[PDB]
Amino acid sequence: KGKLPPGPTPLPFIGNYLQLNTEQMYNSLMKISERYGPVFTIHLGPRRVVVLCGHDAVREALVDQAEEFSGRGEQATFDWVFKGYGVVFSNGERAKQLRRFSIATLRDFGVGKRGIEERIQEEAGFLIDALRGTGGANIDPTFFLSRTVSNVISSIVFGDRFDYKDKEFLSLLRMMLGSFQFTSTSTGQLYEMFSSVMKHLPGPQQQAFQLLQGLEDFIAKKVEHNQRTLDPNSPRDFIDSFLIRMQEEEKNPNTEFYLKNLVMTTLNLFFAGTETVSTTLRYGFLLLMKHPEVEAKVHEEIDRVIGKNRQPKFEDRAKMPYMEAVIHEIQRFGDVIPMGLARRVKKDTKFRDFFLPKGTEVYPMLGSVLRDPSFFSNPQDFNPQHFLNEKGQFKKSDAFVPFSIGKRNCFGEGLARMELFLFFTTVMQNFRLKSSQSPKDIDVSPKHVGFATIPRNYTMSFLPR
Ligand code: HEM
Ligand SMILES: CCOc1ccc(NC(C)=O)cc1
Repeated sequence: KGKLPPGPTPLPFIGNYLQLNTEQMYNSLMKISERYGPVFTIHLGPRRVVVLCGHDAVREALVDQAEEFSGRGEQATFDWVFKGYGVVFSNGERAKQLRRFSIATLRDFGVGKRGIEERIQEEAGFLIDALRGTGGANIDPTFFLSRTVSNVISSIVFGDRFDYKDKEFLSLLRMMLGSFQFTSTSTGQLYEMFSSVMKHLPGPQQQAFQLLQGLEDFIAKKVEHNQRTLDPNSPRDFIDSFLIRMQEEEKNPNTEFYLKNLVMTTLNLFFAGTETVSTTLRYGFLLLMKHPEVEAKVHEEIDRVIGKNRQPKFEDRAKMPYMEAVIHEIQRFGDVIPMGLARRVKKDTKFRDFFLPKGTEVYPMLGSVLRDPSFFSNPQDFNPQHFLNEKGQFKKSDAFVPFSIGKRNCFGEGLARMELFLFFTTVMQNFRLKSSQSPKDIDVSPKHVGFATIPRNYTMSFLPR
């Protein structure tokens, strides 16, 4: 045919807005999928987007045609601050340069290595201490968990951890959580469509912008302090590395290594390295209270493989298939980034006898892969067995795509995996969880779904084992 994928008919400017619910974007698009197939075109206001549903559609595009689908599309709320600068929301040579440098700098600062392992273990101990200080009292885990995750990437980017009592530290975390939650609301989803008007209008979007601006002002501040203390022979952190790279590139008029990219790349890492893991942890713990028998089984393995005295280390995962299945199932159930992060085609693309013009936006529906009925027996349930064979051994899935796949996939994946393993395991080793509520009545359905999947507010207690 050589045509754009089929889809419902758009109206000028508003696009397919009347055919969609902004409170439930994922459900809206999946419903439209039922009629037009797993590869269809939608109009998010003025934005023309090809939607890829289910495993085969997403993998075929994003891996089998990796280079063709490896452009970055928009996220309107985040583009408000980044403006195409920094590593995440950027394109071509910019994205290429920053991605290469960031991957390399994270390694030099210990990621994938012993150095960051020791850093995560130290921070996990500070979490345990904090959770003991609650004295088994009913509490909101939110910022306890976010504090601990954040201090890991903070270590890499700013040179050291924040004090848990730093009021500015909690301030930044509130900005992150707030901006994130916004993008998952119906207004955040409306904004994805009508940002041309809405960025200039009053509303909840303006407050979202203010939190993002806060985060920007704080990085800009940390950079200035690093510049006026810089030893160009001994970098303390990501910032100093980037500042040093900037010096070496000072006579290259076409460099990507300028101040704005430094500020934005550093914001990307601080944000990405905090909020997704945090959210996964919070959702994980509530999932576990809803399924206390899963927790029982987690406990059996921890006590057997690790025992009571030593701290979990990363290699313990090799001997711990049940824990590996549990964390996999949390990432699968939680589905933190349900519609991925928008890609776009780099040049004129043929895909499944559709034609996709250059610059075409693409929604890889990661949530529809994580729930694909061809890969999971009961996609709607929480069930570690999804990731286990008959002998109780860990079973990988091609449908396991929470970090996405292809050329612009998550490069924090390894860090994220190390953190989820060590934080989950050290908490579970030290505490049993208690809900303020009866396991029968715990609501594990999402509070919001949009750009992210946000779980419902809850309190709990950590009782010593
Ligand atoms: C459970 C935790 C995490 C999840 C579920 C997650 C998910 C994702 C997803 C879905 C993308 C979009 C990739 C694509 O376009 O296909 C992404 C990109 C990205 N993530 Fe993660 N992430 C997690 C943790 C992290 C961490 C810890 C970092 C810290 C460095 C990080 C940094 C990034 C960056 C810099 C990108 C953009 C890469 C690019 O555009 O080339 N993420 N992540
Ligand atoms: C889709 C990848 O996950 C992310 C990555 C970055 C961000 N936010 C910022 C400000 O970088 C939010 C979510």
